[PDB]
Amino acid sequence: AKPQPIAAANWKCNGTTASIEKLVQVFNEHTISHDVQCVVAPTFVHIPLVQAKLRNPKYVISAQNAIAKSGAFTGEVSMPILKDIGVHWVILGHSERRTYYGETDEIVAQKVSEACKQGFMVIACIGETLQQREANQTAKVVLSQTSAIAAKLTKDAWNQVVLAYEPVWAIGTGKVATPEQAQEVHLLLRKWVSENIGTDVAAKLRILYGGSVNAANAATLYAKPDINGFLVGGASLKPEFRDIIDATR
Repeated sequence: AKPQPIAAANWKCNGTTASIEKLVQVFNEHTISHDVQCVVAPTFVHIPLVQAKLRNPKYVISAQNAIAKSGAFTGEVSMPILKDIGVHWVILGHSERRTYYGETDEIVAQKVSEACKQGFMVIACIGETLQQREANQTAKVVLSQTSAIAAKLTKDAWNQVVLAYEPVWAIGTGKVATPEQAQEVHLLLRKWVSENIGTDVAAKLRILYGGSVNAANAATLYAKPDINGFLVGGASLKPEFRDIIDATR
């Protein structure tokens, strides 16, 4: 009944040629025997290296960010440029970009809309801060983030969308959400999608959890009915990513 799971490696701003070659070999030698979409998101400058070395058939390569259009945007990489180089997945609205790099709900929504129009699969990130959770604002926050994205999408565009719920207080902190905490948010997100977008859209939508996922906590998170896989930061730089993938069996 669950849709196809996703196991996504957000390498963030990390890697050398040598370390990437070693880790890609690890990923290649791990034979995956179930239906799962694996994703690796290296830094922009490492995309060609990963494209040349990654051969595991369960994997696609994703960018960690993009802007919508080419032009006079020194330092940025656009969606047409990624498409031309063969990258058709992108992570958008990651908490680090919302916090450090000026990505408001509306800016994220515009990027997601443009990526969908350009044929990308999009991992769109949402999630509340510790302060918002303590103020009992978790649902209002994640639904505001999601509805801002939804307002710029047609119903058919949702076939390209994957949501990643990452409580900000769980990102890199060693304080993973409990299975109950994660499931509660995934449930309310799917209910909103069901009632506002469509029951069919909601049944097919992948909602991933991220924030301190590791190989030992992944299977119990995946056992929850509304969790469809993981967006993985620190543990995706390590060979234990193999067991995180296999925790989606």
